Amino acid sequence: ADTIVAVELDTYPNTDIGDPSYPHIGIDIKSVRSKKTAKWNMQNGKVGTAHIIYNSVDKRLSAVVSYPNADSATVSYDVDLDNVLPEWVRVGLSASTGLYKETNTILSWSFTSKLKSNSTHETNALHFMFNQFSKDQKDLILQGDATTGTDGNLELTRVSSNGSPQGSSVGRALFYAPVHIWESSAVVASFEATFTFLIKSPDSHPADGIAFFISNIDSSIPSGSTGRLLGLFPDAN
Amino acid sequence: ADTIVAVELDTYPNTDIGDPSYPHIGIDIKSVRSKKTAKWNMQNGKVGTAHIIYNSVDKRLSAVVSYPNADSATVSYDVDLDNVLPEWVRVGLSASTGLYKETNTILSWSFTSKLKSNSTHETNALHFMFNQFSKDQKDLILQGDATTGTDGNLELTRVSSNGSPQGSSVGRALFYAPVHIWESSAVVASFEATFTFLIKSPDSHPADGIAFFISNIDSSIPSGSTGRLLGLFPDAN
Amino acid sequence: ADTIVAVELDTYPNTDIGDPSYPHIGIDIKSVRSKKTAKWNMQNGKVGTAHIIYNSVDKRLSAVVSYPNADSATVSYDVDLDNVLPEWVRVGLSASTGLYKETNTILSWSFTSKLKSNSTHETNALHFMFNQFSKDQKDLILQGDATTGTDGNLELTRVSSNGSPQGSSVGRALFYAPVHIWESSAVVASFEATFTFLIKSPDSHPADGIAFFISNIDSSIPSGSTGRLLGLFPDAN
Amino acid sequence: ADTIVAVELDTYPNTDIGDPSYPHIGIDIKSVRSKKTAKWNMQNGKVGTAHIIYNSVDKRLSAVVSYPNADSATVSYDVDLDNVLPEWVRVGLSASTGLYKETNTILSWSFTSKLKSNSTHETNALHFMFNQFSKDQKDLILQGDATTGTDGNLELTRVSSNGSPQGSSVGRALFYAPVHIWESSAVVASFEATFTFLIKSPDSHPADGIAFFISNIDSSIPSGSTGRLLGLFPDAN
Ligand SMILES: O=C(NCCOCCO[C@H]1O[C@H](CO)[C@@H](O)[C@H](O)[C@@H]1O)c1ccc2cc(C(=O)NCCOCCO[C@H]3O[C@H](CO)[C@@H](O)[C@H](O)[C@@H]3O)ccc2c1
Ligand SMILES: O=C(NCCOCCO[C@H]1O[C@H](CO)[C@@H](O)[C@H](O)[C@@H]1O)c1ccc2cc(C(=O)NCCOCCO[C@H]3O[C@H](CO)[C@@H](O)[C@H](O)[C@@H]3O)ccc2c1
Ligand SMILES: [Ca+2]
Ligand SMILES: [Ca+2]
Ligand SMILES: [Ca+2]
Ligand SMILES: [Ca+2]
Ligand SMILES: [Mn+2]
Ligand SMILES: [Mn+2]
Ligand SMILES: [Mn+2]
Ligand SMILES: [Mn+2]
Repeated sequence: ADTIVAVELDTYPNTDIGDPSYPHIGIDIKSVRSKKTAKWNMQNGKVGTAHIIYNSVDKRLSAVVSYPNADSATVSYDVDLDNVLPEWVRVGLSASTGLYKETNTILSWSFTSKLKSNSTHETNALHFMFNQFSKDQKDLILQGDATTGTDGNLELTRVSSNGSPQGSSVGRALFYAPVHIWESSAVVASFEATFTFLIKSPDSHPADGIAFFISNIDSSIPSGSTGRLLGLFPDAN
Repeated sequence: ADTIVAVELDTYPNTDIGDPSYPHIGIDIKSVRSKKTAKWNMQNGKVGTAHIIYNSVDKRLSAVVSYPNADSATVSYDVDLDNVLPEWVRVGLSASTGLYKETNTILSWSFTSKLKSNSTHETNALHFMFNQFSKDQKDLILQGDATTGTDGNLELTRVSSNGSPQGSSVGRALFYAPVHIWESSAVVASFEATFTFLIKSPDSHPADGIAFFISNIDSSIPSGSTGRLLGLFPDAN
Repeated sequence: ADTIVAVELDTYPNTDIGDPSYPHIGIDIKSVRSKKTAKWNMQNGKVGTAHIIYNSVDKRLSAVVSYPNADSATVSYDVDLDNVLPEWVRVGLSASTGLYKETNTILSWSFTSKLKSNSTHETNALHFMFNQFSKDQKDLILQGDATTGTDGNLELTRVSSNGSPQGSSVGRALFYAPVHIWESSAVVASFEATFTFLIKSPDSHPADGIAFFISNIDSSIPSGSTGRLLGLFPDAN
Repeated sequence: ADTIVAVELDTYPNTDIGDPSYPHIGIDIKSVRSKKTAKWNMQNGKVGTAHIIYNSVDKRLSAVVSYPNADSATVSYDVDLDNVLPEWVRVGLSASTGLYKETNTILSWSFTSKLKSNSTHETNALHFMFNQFSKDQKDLILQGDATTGTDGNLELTRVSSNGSPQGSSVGRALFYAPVHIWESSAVVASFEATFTFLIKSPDSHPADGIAFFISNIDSSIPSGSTGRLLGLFPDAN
């Protein structure tokens, strides 16, 4: 079972597995059962922005989801990630549908990672920025139902040629090169991630949501992770 | 009286205005009596590094000070800076000697500040980086005994023509352009500061220390703020 | 008499002082009579982008100006900027109007400058990024008829409350920190400027243009620099 | 047959395959026989810096190799890289030795790559920065005899425990993630590469040198490409 850390943009209350009774944003440390949640005020058919930050000094993982001309939703969590995560990781975006469904459109994705070591005090860094996605994007690893190059976007779950999101779909996109997310001889370690998304649904209810996640480098869609497990966890422990 | 927010490197305990028994780092909100400190084994003659960070999600001002191959010293304080600092500020570095003295050399200084708007979801940013200082650096404002150009460094307090530190000396360097440090309608504000330093003294007691600070744009050194007031404060309140 | 280097977006042919017969972009070294130009098919009412670049290796000033889904205009001139500009300078944007007029609206501006020094092989950098301009922009120096804050933009030339641009107007925005644009002992030096704009006009010929420029720190609008002079040159030599 | 673009730092003059009679830098478009060279006063045992730049507005590839307090050496070549390179590429460092030998040490490596597209005017970017290389650098592909970890440096070719260099050696380090180096529909595209090296010989003759290169993503060391072929080319046509 793969080590997962994720910030989930959960659009579907799964009350049987501990979801609060409203669309919410969550911090998931090795479980779909969030460690901290926050009411999120989703706008169907509106482009939204997500922003995740962590730094090894506060050892706190914050995320803020926001639409133009509306309030934030924030959710933070004290967590020492070098006790959770392997030293090297891949980071990625994940998304799923179930009985109910939604477009899981990714529009822009950026990410920054820094290690400021304790031996030499000289920093290592990684930075990537996707504002559009071509049809044959080679620094991305696509898993399951994800496809790029439709209107310059990254489409995480399926969309028909008639634009209608499909059900029982899971897709992920991972950045191709692994990231050095912590190291014992490091004074300060920090990362930032940002993406913009468009969730649109013809149903009265949209599901299930998008997640930003960090994981061991060889992670893949777990068996049966469609629907409420967001392509992230095999089960619901 | 200016509005100072500062992170002090205090190499001399003034136990009588409230410093602890050992040389320390601390966070100063509008008063030289640190709202929070931590002990800091200053290595005399030796190049150290200060990293300061703050972000509007956490509203936590944090700082790490470290030497190569030595445990670091860290200190953090939760403070809503937008109720303390004017909306625009200037950032700078400051130092002072009293009876006991030390060289207060700055070898490199860098700073990043960012504001993402909630109306437009677009970013304003400022970044500057000094890895060597020149004789007539026009983006710095030097106050008091601060000079630049000596071996390409920034000497905060005064040195002699025979490399000797001097007492009763005080000096400051401000980044010339003003800085937009919080905006009522921003979703996330964050800033980051880094400098390196060599403090050297022939004495057995070096004093007083070095501070990164943030102030109102028009700030000047207060009268007789040498010594234990670090060129920041008019008094010990 | 100021020293001006500029990249000009020239909406209005003034053939009697050397402009070509059509709208154009040009490099200007200490003269309004461009050393080099290209045909610019300016699009009334559309947002466009300009990208300017220079580096000490190749000592060549190049600009690209285009609109979405339109071909670009580029223009290039070999110039050793350190036999032209003072070692410290200020960067800015400028626009004028004359008998004919246009909106000279600035939606974004970013600038980046780097000095890798021969003595140490370590780098000084300045970077600033504007994506909205507040009503009180303290890191901008506003000159002439220039204003920030209306809809988050910088309006370089006078715009009435009804939104119509006026004739007989000149306006300049400069960044507040002077910029170390060259050093005799730097292995490599480079700078990069980008801005987005909106020239909308009611007149069947709009006038006069926008310009990015670099000048000595204290530069101010020359006398009678409206119209074809573009707020940069006192006369047309 | 791999496609190769390389800036080479050639320490051993092979006058039989077109090398000049003197240690030199050169620019290699698909051939070990440089398209353009420049005398380079190698400095045995000291740390040097190499800065490479290319942009699509000017289709000129440039490098500067210099030491602390010496004259730079620069070489440049007009070349439209998108007639020579596939759109996606991997970037890397290479070194080799023949009969005569040298330590081919890399102490730092940074690379920046930027793509602004014409359909949207919205930018994609990659940046990575190695100031120290660890025992298991997961974002690096090590080929031949390249190892990381010793002194925090990257050794492209075999060094014994003594520090003694080892003949008939070749090694390459490539960045893990593939890089979008051009795109037919981008307004402006550019990349930057920087690294610091130490070339220490016991012989009076060092050989053969270090190279920054860009190749097809699946590139591997050509057979028998030690010596003058630097790890890049199969034969010396
Ligand atoms: O005791 C103090 N101050 C005492 C106050 O109570 C204790 C607080 O001590 C300090 O201790 C800490 C700093 O060390 C701080 O935490 C405190 O705030 C405080 O400032 C005190 C304060 C300032 C001083 C400044 C100098 C100075 O200008 N530096 C150069 C070295 O000495 C001067 C030589 O120049 C001339 O000097 C004399 C002229 O008169 C002649 O004899 C000499 O031949 C010569 O021509 C020297 C001694 C000082 C002593
Ligand atoms: O049709 C066109 N558009 C171009 C398309 O090409 C058409 C080719 O054919 C033209 O010319 C042909 C032959 O001549 C005719 O047959 C055609 O019918 C047509 O007119 C066209 C475009 C530009 C023109 C510029 C002038 C011109 O003389 N320009 C400068 C004169 O001064 C104006 C006031 O000056 C004041 O205000 C200016 C503007 O605010 C400031 O800069 C000044 O500093 C000052 O404050 C005149 C006619 C133009 C006609
Ligand atoms: Ca759910
Ligand atoms: Ca003190
Ligand atoms: Ca004109
Ligand atoms: Ca050779
Ligand atoms: Mn949930
Ligand atoms: Mn103190
Ligand atoms: Mn012109
Ligand atoms: Mn050669």
